[PDB]
Amino acid sequence: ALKTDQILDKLNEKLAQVDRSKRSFTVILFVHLRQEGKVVRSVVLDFNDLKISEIELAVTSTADYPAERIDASITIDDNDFYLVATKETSFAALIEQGKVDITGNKQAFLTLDEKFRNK
Ligand SMILES: CCCCCCCCCCCCCCCC(=O)O
Repeated sequence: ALKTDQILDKLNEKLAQVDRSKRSFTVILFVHLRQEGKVVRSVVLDFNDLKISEIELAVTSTADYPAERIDASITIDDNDFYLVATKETSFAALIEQGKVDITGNKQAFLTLDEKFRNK
């Protein structure tokens, strides 16, 4: 039971609205969601297939997403992910505040900030 569960439907709605004909932002981002300091759920934001999917807890890579495929990963509090997803804060703001850990290409999350703004 994550706070993030409350916004997944709306995110899926936005994904469904994305134009399929001209794809340009196609990163794979791993998201490790924390509660009380521990990772309790992991999901992939797959901008190639335009889907969010739950993956094995805290895993580094999977059959579908081997290491060489993953563009970036973030470890982030459940509530903070919810705040970004509801446009109340941004990944850049969380980085400024030292609230998240990012590996791989950090600019993928900053570009996601920009692309999510008007969606
Ligand atoms: C902050 C979490 C957001 C999770 C992503 C779900 C919201 C959908 C936003 C779609 C933005 C990506 C648009 C890509 C279009 C393109 O390929 O040019």
